[PDB]
Amino acid sequence: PDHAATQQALEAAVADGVPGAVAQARDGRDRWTGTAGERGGDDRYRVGSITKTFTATVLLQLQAEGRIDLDDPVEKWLPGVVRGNGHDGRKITVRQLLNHTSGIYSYTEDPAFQAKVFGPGFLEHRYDTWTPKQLVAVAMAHEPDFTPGASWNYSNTNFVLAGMVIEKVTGRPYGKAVENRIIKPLKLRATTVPGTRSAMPEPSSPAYSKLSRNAPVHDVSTLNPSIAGAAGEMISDSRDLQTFYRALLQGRLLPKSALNEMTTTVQISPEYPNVGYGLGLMKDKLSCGVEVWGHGGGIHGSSSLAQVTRDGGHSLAGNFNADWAGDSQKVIEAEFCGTA
Ligand SMILES: NCCCCCCCCN
Repeated sequence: PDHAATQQALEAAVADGVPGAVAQARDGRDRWTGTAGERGGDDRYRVGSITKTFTATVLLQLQAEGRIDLDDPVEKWLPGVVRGNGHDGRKITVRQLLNHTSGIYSYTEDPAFQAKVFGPGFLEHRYDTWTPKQLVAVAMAHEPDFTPGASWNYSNTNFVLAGMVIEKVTGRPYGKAVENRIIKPLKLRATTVPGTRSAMPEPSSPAYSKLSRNAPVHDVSTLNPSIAGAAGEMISDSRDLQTFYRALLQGRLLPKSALNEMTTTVQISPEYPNVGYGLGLMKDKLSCGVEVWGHGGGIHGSSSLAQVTRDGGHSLAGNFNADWAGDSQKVIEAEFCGTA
């Protein structure tokens, strides 16, 4: 089949300090599985921010069903929720949540939240339950980053709000929509929306973090994923992630107009003009000119990647179980461009 450069890139991650690296890929046809260090090829892992693509897909389906217009103000769906210290849901649309042009303060940057969740306080608070409204409240103490539409900044609050919109439209928790609209129809048997459940399914390797930037390493495998919810709670493997992104870019989950909206991107950096962020989905043009679509994931002890070409024909997904080491871009370049 032929994935030697990608195997090499997994080995480089492990040399950089990742205890165990895994990836799978499928170039046209014929799925390849690779591991380096201490890792299993079918390992399940916390996909972090990749969850956002699932959340966006549901909202695009709901729009296609005529149940919501993504250019609706957030206030229409979540009255009074986005109002704090300059935040104004009357002036922010659901679309602007999904492409991070809302300007809404990212709750994961709140200093008290960071002390509880991202530093050594994690050891005390890792199993605490955070409601979506509690996460939004954390953000609403603060001023927005910018006026709606004026810039771009990645904000986890945007996708917690998006989950809340899904719940308002459907009358059920957003996870049920992900399950019924995506996981079940695509037969994603290794993919779950754990809610507040902290355990990891099998097979899995441990997940490791320094909770810091010398510092000790912690086994962070178990945690209450409500810190992320619709912005990052899902668990999957490297096979299911490919199945999902291939189906998505192939148009199997969305009509043409909806996928077109999803792939309408904002330039997120002047220095990287070919990197764009659409609706819970990113594009990048690699060194060899191949354009990939997908999303990265970060959560405790878990750095995830998932990418596909635009027609969904060539896919890759994988994971590092250290959050302080390993270059995920090297794996992407190796797979799509053969870059050593
Ligand atoms: N410092 C605590 C855990 C870090 C949060 C996720 C980081 C993922 C980066 N790959």
